[PDB]
Amino acid sequence: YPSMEWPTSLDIPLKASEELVGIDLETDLPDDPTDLKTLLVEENSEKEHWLTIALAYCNHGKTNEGIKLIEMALDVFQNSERASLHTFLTWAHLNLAKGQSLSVETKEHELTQAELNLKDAIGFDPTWIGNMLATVELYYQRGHYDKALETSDLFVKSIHAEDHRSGRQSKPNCLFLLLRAKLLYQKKNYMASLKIFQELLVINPVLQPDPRIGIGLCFWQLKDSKMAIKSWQRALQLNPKNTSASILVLLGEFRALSDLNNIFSENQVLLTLLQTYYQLINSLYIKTNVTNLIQQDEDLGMPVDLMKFPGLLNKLDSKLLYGFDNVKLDKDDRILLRDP
Ligand code: NI
Ligand code: NI
Ligand code: NI
Repeated sequence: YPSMEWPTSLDIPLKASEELVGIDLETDLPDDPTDLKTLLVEENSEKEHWLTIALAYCNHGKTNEGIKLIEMALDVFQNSERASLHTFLTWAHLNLAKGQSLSVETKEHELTQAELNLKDAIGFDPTWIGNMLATVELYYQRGHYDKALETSDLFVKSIHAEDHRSGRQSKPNCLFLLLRAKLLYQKKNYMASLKIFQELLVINPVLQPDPRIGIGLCFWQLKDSKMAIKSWQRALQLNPKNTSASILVLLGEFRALSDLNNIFSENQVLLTLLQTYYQLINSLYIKTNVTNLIQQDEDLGMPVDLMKFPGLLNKLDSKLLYGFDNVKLDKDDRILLRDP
C-alpha cells in the first residue's frame, strides 16, 4: 500500500559552522522540551523544525510537550510567522478535546483554546486549508452539524471558484470528503454518507482516520450488519491499534456470551455492558443496548487529526490530503465498495 509515515529523524543546521545535529524523533526527544528550545533558539533554527519536533511529541503520546514547545515558539517568531504556530495549537487542542473521558466543560474548555488559536491563525492566513478544516471540525465537535455542513459546502465552492481563477482542475480533498461523509451520517442520510466513505477508500486506502469505520457504520445503520462487521474487521486488520475497530467488531459480533466478551473487552462500554447483567424481552434489551452504545461516539470512531499528514502542519504542504493515484485495491477492500 501507499505510505503516510513521518520522517523519523531531523537534522538541525548549526549556526556558526555548517555541520548538522541529528535528532532521532522516536528516542531523542527529552522529557522537558525546553532543552530543544535552548538549541532551537541558540542555533537560530527555522520554524518548520519547531513544528516537526512538536509533531513528533504529539504523535508519540506527548501532546502536552508538543504544545509546550510551540507555545515557546510563540515568544520567538513574530507577526505573520506566528500563523502556522497557532494552526498547530488549534489542532493540538482539538486532539486534546477528543479525550475519551472529558466532562462536557473540559471538552469545551479545550475547544475554546482551539478557537482562540484558530482566530489568530485565520487573522494572518484565512485561506490556509489547515485553518478552514479546523473551522468545520470545531462546528462538528460542538454538535453544530448544520453549520458545519453549510460551512463545508461554501468552502468547496470557494476552492472550485479558485480553480477557475487559476485555470486548474480540482482534486477532491480527503478531509473535506470525510467531514461531509460524517456530517451526512449525522443527518441520517446513510446512503450519501456511504458513497463518500467508499470514494475515500479508493482514493487513499491508508487514510487516517480509517474510512472503513464509516463504511461499517453506514452498512450497520442500513441494516446490513454482516458487512458492517466485515468493514470493521478489515479496519482492525490493517491496524490492530484501532480501538474503535476493536470495540465495533466485538459489539457487532455480540448480536455465557456476556462473559466471552467482557474478557475480550479487557484486552483493548464495559460499564453499561455490566448494567446489562442486571420470554426473551431480555434478548431485545441486550440487543437495544449494544445498538445504543455502538452509536454513542459522536466522533464515529474516525477522529480528524491533521497530525497524521506528513508535511501538512510543519511545511504547509497539503499534498497528502489528495491521496494517491494508483489503487492496488486489495481483495478485502474492494468487497467494501459494494452496495447494501
Ligand atoms: Ni490548553
Ligand atoms: Ni487547557
Ligand atoms: Ni466549475
